[PDB]
Amino acid sequence: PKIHYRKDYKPSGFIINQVTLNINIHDQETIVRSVLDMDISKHNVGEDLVFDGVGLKINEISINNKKLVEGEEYTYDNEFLTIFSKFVPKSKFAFSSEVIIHPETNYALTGLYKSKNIIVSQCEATGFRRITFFIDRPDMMAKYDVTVTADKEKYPVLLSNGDKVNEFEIPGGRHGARFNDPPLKPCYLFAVVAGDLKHLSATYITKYTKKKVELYVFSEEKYVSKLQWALECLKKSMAFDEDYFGLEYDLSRLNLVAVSDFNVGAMENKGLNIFNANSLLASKKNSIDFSYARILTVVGHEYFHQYTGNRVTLRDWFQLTLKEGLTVHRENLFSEEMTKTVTTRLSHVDLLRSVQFLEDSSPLSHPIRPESYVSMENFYTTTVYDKGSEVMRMYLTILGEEYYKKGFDIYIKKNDGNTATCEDFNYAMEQAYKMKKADNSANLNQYLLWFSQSGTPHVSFKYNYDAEKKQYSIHVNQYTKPDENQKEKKPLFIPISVGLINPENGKEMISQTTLELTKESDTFVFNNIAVKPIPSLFRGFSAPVYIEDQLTDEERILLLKYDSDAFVRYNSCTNIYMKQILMNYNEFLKAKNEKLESFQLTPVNAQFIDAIKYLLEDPHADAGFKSYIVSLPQDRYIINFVSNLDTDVLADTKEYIYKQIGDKLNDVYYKMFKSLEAKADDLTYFNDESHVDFDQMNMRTLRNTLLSLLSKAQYPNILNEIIEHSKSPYPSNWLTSLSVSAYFDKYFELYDKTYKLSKDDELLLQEWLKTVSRSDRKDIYEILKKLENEVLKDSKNPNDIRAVYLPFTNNLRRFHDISGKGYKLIAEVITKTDKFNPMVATQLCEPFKLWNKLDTKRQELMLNEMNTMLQEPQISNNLKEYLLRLTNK
Ligand SMILES: N[C@H](CCc1ccccc1)P(=O)(O)C[C@@H](Cc1ccccc1)C(=O)O
Ligand SMILES: [Mg+2]
Ligand SMILES: [Mg+2]
Ligand SMILES: [Mg+2]
Ligand SMILES: [Mg+2]
Ligand SMILES: [Zn+2]
Repeated sequence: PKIHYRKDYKPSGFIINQVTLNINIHDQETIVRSVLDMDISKHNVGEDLVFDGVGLKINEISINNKKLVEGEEYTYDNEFLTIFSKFVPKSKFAFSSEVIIHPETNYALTGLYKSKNIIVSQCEATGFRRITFFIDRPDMMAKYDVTVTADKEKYPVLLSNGDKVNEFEIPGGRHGARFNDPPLKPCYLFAVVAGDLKHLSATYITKYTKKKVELYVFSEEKYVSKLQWALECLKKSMAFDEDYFGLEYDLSRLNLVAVSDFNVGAMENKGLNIFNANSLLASKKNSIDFSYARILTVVGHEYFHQYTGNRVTLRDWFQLTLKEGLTVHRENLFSEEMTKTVTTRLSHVDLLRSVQFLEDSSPLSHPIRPESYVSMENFYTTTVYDKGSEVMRMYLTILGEEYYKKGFDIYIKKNDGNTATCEDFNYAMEQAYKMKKADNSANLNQYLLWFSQSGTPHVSFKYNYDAEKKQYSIHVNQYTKPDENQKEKKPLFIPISVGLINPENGKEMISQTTLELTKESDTFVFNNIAVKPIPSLFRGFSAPVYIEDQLTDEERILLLKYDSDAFVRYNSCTNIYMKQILMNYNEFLKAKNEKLESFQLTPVNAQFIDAIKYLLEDPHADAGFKSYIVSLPQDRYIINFVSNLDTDVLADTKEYIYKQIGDKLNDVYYKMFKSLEAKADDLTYFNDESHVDFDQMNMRTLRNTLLSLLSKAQYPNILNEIIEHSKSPYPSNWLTSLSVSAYFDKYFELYDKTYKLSKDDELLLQEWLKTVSRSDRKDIYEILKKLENEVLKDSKNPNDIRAVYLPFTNNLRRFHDISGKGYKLIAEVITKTDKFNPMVATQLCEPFKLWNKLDTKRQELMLNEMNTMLQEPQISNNLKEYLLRLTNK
């Protein structure tokens, strides 16, 4: 089990200049012939030539067309091919090999594998070595000349990177295609696709150079009608990169391909992007609303990788955030501009502060640039991606749009043909920073700590107002808790976007201001402040931090009603909810601990409830924003604020708070649900495949949120609305009708009805499975068994497995059953999945991430299941490393 250390980076003693591949696909095997045109680098010290090569069946290997002999001249251990130094040439040489691989039984979905009737590769991070021998690391840049051959009938469409330069018939019903890709690329960006693929296509003309680019979107025949939105999103992505960044696509064709079996969302293979079908395919009849935003983001993300990942690549895998953080940030800017709704920003923050904050306070805590790994596939994390994105977004906040665009352009121009590190990006931003500050002594050396320091900073505030002086002071403190990565934490460069609200009229008292906190603490003073303001802090969520605003509930209610910034309003609401949750939780817990026969609970603040009503009745307020305010914070956000969290107590706490609010607002909720129907469910453009209205979709989100609240509340005659909702043409509506019926005797009636609606579309079925899995059912364990026996069976499709099990793990009451049966269920699935797909087994561990934050009993139950999993004889390297890290061993 080799540990790879960031500090150990060294260039290779070898060069690979040219790759010539012949991939011959047959019924029971795939034959891969490869010639590597190689050289000795300046860094060479006479070492053995070692190729990565995992699970390859060697037919023959040669050096300069001379066949090598096993044992005497080389050894192979199924992982590494070692050719002894004395047999390696001292100048330019050819290494050739012929290996057998077996895509049909490749269930790990890495390297070359079969997805239904499509042969497809996945090479990032370490999958190319599963196809053929290579020095499988991103700094080994080479040209690629690739020929794919297969049965014409089964595999009429053949795709790889670069220009298709030849097509030819082969005897015995076969055919071939040659693809030459002269520009240098790393091997993780190699891809091949073979299948009976149908397509839509368009032509895009670039903004400045007026180049014609052919756009092709591919899928299985059955689902080709679902490709239209993806095509629109691709065009949008190209336009945005041209409009915001002045960046044009450089190649003559871009292919997007949907496959049914995929470990993640998608993959940015150069000119040949490959997608989880759930992230490319959609129709209004057969997709939930969420699919539309998801496709926009995933197509966007993959397109933006062309510059940030593909043209400027990574020196090494420790630089992963350089492409992932930066590309997520580019996708975020894009989606905000396309959706024109505040919920795009709000949703990313909602994800970061629940999922990523949990990761950063867990034993798995790491910086966005890790210092080490065993399995690189374990580091494609919410921290590297989503905290990386916030670190990338902070540059823009600090610089402003103009100077940010200037620094980004410096980065692209300086690094376009080559590999890069995180320091290269910081360097480019510093050039922009020197220009903005108007002095070349200014630097961003301190900013580099965002790359190296793990843990979430806590930012706290104290205030002072002098009425006589018209002087307002904001004292700010920053603190990161010690963890296993750094004993001593250092102050970070924290941008704090601030406004000051006049509480008398709700108006801005100052111009836009970003406070630059660069020390452990600082005091920021403002003159000519005419009245005591309410501070609007971290506008836009301006730094990835715990915000401790120290405001009263009165001050927070005023910001919630009157502030201009959507995040501060959402956060004020969040903070009001958290104070209430912590109070009522401690009250419930004391009553439990002290075995009380009677006790008191503190009611929900009545003026807060009045503020929610005000906001909901406001015609101008965003429907998506409205759905957040009626929803309590995520369980995974809350757990960061409670030691030894008793999940039953938290469940009782949420239940009380929801009941308190609904007791006052249920009539308002029902009135809104009915009044929103017309615009939310409008069918005017249902048969327009390209017409996508994010406001309307947020209106449905609100209606369905309200319906959920009313069904839990058992509002009079609400089952009538549920039954009518099940007759909606929109899957977001009729699948919601399934989940909300959980509280009524008609649940299995709607189970059968919605299954029949879902069963003939692969992706829709997986959405039905998620809805069943997340259903608030007392018999949920019996239902999951029904799902296993009747639908899931022995599927190895990650979409199916994840859909059956993951949503269930958010069932606070039932997943965390005190018997440990929920934990045993998921561990069994993890262990079973690990035998064929280590990556997905690793994904299925997500529920265990908070194990040491729970009450004593549940802590012991989870740890027991994790120790049981670690004891498994055949455990993967991926799963073993992940669980060892998570359990602090
Ligand atoms: N090149 C990346 C991951 C590829 C990979 C696959 C298997 C093992 C290791 C690495 P991606 O395009 O950033 C994948 C994104 C796709 C994505 C992008 C934007 C929003 C959601 C999903 C993801 O799922 O995390
Ligand atoms: Mg094999
Ligand atoms: Mg344009
Ligand atoms: Mg998003
Ligand atoms: Mg299937
Ligand atoms: Zn990416």
